[PDB]
Amino acid sequence: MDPKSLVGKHALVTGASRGIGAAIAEALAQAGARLTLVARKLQDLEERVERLRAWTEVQGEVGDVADPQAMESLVHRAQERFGPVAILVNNAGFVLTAPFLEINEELWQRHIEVNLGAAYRLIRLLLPGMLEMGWGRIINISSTAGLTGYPYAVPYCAAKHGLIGLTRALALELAQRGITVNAICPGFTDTDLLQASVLRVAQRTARAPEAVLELFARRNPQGRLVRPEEVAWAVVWLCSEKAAAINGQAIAVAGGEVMVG
Amino acid sequence: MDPKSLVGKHALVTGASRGIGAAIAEALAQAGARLTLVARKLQDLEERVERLRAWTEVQGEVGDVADPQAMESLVHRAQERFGPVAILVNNAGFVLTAPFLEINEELWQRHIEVNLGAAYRLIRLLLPGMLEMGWGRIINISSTAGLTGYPYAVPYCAAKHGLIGLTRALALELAQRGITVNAICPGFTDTDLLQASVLRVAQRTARAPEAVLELFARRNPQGRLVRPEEVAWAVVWLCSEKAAAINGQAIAVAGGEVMVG
Amino acid sequence: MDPKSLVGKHALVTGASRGIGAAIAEALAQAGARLTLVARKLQDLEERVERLRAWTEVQGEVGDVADPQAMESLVHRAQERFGPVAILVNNAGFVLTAPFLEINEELWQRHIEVNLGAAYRLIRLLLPGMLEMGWGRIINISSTAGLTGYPYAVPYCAAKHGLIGLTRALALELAQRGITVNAICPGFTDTDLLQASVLRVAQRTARAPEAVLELFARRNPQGRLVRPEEVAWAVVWLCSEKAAAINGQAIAVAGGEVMVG
Amino acid sequence: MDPKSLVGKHALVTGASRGIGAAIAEALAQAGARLTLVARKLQDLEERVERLRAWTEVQGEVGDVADPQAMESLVHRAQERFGPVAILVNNAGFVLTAPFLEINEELWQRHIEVNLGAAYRLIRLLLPGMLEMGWGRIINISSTAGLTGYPYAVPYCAAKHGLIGLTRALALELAQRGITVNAICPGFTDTDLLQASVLRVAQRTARAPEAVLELFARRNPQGRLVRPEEVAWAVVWLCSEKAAAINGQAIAVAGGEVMVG
Amino acid sequence: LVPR
Ligand SMILES: [Mg+2]
Ligand SMILES: [Mg+2]
Repeated sequence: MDPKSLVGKHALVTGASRGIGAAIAEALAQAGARLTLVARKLQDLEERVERLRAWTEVQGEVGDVADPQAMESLVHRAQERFGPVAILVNNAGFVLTAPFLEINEELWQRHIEVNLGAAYRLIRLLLPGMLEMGWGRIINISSTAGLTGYPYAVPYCAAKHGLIGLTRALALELAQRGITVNAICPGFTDTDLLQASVLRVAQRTARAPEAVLELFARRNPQGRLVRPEEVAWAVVWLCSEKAAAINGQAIAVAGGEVMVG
Repeated sequence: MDPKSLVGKHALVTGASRGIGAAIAEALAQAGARLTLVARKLQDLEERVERLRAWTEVQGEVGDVADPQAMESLVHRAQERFGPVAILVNNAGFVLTAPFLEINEELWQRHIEVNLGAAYRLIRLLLPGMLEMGWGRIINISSTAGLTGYPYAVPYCAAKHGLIGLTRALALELAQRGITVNAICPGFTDTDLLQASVLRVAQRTARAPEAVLELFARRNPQGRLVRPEEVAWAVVWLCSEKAAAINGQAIAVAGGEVMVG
Repeated sequence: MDPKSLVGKHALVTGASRGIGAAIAEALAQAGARLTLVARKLQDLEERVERLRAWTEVQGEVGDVADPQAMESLVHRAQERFGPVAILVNNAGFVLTAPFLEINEELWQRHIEVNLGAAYRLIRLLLPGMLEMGWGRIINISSTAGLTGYPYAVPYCAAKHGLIGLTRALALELAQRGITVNAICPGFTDTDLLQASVLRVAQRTARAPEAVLELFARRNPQGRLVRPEEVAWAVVWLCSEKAAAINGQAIAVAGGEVMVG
Repeated sequence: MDPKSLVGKHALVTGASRGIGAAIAEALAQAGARLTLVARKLQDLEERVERLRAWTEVQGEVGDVADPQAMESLVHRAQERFGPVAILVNNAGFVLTAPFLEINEELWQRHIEVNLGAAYRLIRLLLPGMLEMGWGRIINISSTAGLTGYPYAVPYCAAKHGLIGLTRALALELAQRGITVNAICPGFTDTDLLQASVLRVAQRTARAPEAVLELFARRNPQGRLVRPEEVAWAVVWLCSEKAAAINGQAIAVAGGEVMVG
Repeated sequence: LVPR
C-alpha cells in the first residue's frame, strides 16, 4: 500500500483497544484513513487513540456492540464529527468452550448476538451512508471457526459460520453498488489476552509458558501463533480501489490450518 | 438400502406434514423406522400419519419448534411412547426475502431462531438419549443458502450457514461417541409452496407456468427442480451403519448448482 | 437397493481385485449390475470374479490403465460381451510419498497418469455409449488428498485435486444428458495397500509401523480407519435413479477429517 | 521512488509480456523487485522490459515453459545475473474450450503440461535457492476453473484444480521453511488473450462476439470483467513479510462468482 | 473516548 492511499476515508473499527482490533486500526492509520475506534473499556482505548494520532485524525468511543440503542447513538456521534463511514471493520468476538449439553439458552444466545448479531446491526446502521457515497468496504473479522468445526465450540462455530453466510449473501446483494463485503478468518493470534491464558495454565500445570505456547501453536502448520499485524495486513489490502474485484471472500490468516477454496 | 434396515429405530422428523419433511418421513417409514412427526398445523399432519401407518408405527405431535417449553413437553411424550430417539432430522425452515435494510430486528431473529435455534434446542433435548444408547444420527436439513450466498436472503444465508457450523463442530465433538452429525443442503425443491409461487408469478407476468418454472430451475444445471424424494434418499442413506464414516459433511442436493469440497 | 435395482446395467470398475475396488465390485454385484473388473494382476482378479458370479454375470480383464492402447482394446472386448458401459467407477491410484525435490519427471508423470490421466482416457472411451443410452454414472474415486494438502504427497495431491476438477466440469457439461459425475474421497482405509504406505513412512521417519498406523488413524476424528465397505456404500448409493440430483459432488468418507461445503 | 518494499528481491514471472503477467510485472517493479520476465515471444517482451527499467533492474528471457531443457538453461542464466529467485509467480496458461469428446490425447496433455506441469518444474528448479536463503514466495496463478467447474473446459479445470492441490500440499511441506505457497484465481479478465477465447466460442456457438463477452461478464456479480491490475494487486500483497501467515490459500479475484471458504 |  501507498503512504497516502486511504486519505479522506472514514473507517470505524470495533474491538479496537487491544489485539487484532488495535493492529487493524494501526494499519488503517498508517494508510491515512480517519479513524473511529470502538471498545468496551475506557482504559487502553484512549492510550491507543493518543498513539495513533501520530499518523492520522483519530477518535475514540466507548460502547457495548450487543446493545442496539448504545450503538445507534455512538454511530450518530462519530458520523457527526468525521462524516459518513466508508470502511467498517466488524471485530467483536466471544467464545466460551464447553460440552454441547452444558450450553444453556442464555449462553447460546450470547454467542449468536456478539459474534453475528452485532455485525448485522452495525452494517444496518452504516450501509445507507455507503450506498449514498457510492463506495464502501465491509470487512467482517470472523475466525477459522467460521470455516471449520472445533469440538466444544459448537455455538462459536455456528455464529462465526453465520457471519460468513451474511458476508457472502450481502456481497452479491451489493455487487453493483460500489461496496465489497469480505471476511478475514484468523487462527490463534498472539494477543495480550492469549499470553495471559498461556501464563495462567503454565502457573497451574507447573510448566514453562514456552511449553504451553506449543499447545496453542500446534494447529498452525507454521509452528507459531499468527501476529495481529498479519491479520491487519489482510484488512488494509481490501480497502484499496484495486481490491474491488475481491468480494464475498473468506481470507484465512492461519498458516495453512484452513486452506480455503 | 434393505427393506428391514432401520427396524426398531425411533426417528423424529420436524416439518413433516408436507414437502421435504413428508418425503423424509415416507423414506424412513419404508425403511422400517418408528416415526414421530412434528408440524405446526394439525390438518396435513394427521393425514400423513394415517397414510404412513401402512409401512410402520407412526405418531403425530403438533408444536412450535421455536417455543422451548412446548418442545420439552413434546419430546417427553414421544419418548414415553416409542423410547429414546436414535435418528433426529431437523427440517424446520423460514425464509422471507427482502433488501437487507428492510430487515428489522424481529425478522432477523425469526430467521435465526427457526433455521438454527430450533435445531440447537432439539439436539440438546435428544442427544442424552443417543449418548446413552451409544448410537445416533443427527441430520440437519440446511440448504444451498448454507453453502453459498443469495442476494435478498442475507438472514436466511446467515442462519443456514450457522447450521453447517453447528453440524461441523458437533460432528467432531461426538466423533468417538457412536453418533454422526451431517447436513443435507437442497436447492430449489418442487414442493406445493414453491408451485404456488411459480403459479403466482406466471399469473402476474402473462406467462405459462412452464416458462416461469425455467427461471426457478435456471440455477440448477440439470434444468429442473430437485424432487423431495431425492432429498429424502440422501437422508435415509446416512442412517445406515455403513454410513458411519460419513461425519461432519454437507451433502448438496442441487444438480451441480453448488459443488462441495 | 431393491425397488430400483441395477439389473441390466453394465458397470466397469478399475482396481477391482482387492481393497476399495473389491468392496465396490461386491456392492454392485449384490445390486444386480453386470460387471467388468479391471486389475493389473491375474491372481486375485479371477478369484474375485468366481466369488462374485454367485450374485451376477461377472467378467475379468487384466491391463495397465496407464497404457492407452491396452485400455482401448480392453474396453472393446468388454463392451462386445456385456454391451455399452452404463456405470464407470475409476478406482486407479498410486502414491509414493517423498520430499518435493526428490520427485523426478518420471515419478511426477506416473502420479499424474495413474491418478488423473487414466480416468480421463476411460471416460473418453465409455462416454459415447452413455450418451447413446441417455443414462450414465461416472464415479471417480479420488481421496482426501483431492480436497486438502498433505506434506510429502505433492504430486498425489495435485493429481487427485485434478480429478475433482475433471469431475466438476464434466458434471456441468453432462448435466442435461442423463449422466451424473461425482467423486468419492476416502481417508486412510484399512487395505493391504495402506500397510505398504505405513511401512514406507515408518522406514523414512525412524518410527515403528504401529506408531505410524496410530498417527494415520489420529487424523480420522473417529479414532479408526475407514472400512472399504463404507467407501462402497457411497458408490452404490449414487447409482440409484433417486440420486440423479447428486451431481458434481465430492463425498468425503473420512470420519470428519475433511468437512466439505 | 517511495515504495521500497521488495528492494533486493529477485522475482521471476512467467507469461509476462502481456495481460495478467504484464500487470504483475508492473506491480512488482513499482515495489522495487529485480525482475526476470519469461515469455514465448520476443515481441512485446523486450518492449515491456524497456518500459519497466524506469522503476527497477529488469531482464527478459524467451523460452517455452513446457520444454524442461530450455527452462533449466533459462533459470541458470537468470540466476547468474540477479542471484537466486526469492519470488516465483507461475503465470503460464492455456485453454482451448471444446466438448469433452473432441479433446484428443495431444490437446489433453497440452492443458496438463502448460497449466500444471510447468509450475511443478519451475518450483523444482527454484526451490533449492529459496530453502538456502530461508525465505521465499511461490505464487501460482490458477483460475476460477481451479475452484469450480465450467462446461467445455474439462482439461483446463482438471489442470487448474491440480495446481490448487500442488499449492496446498507444498504449503504444508514448506510451512516451517520460511516459504509460503499460495494460488490466485482470477475470473474472466480484460486481456487480449480473453478476446481470442471470446472469438473462439462465438465461432463455435453461432453467436456474435459481443453476446459472448456479455455472457462472460454476466457470471461476474459486479457486471464487468476483472482488470489485470486487480489480479496483480493480490500478487504483490502476498510478497510482503506481513503476509507470512497467508499460506496454502486460493484467493478468488472474480467479483463474487466463486466465494471461497 | 477522547474526541478529535
Ligand atoms: Mg465452494
Ligand atoms: Mg474445507
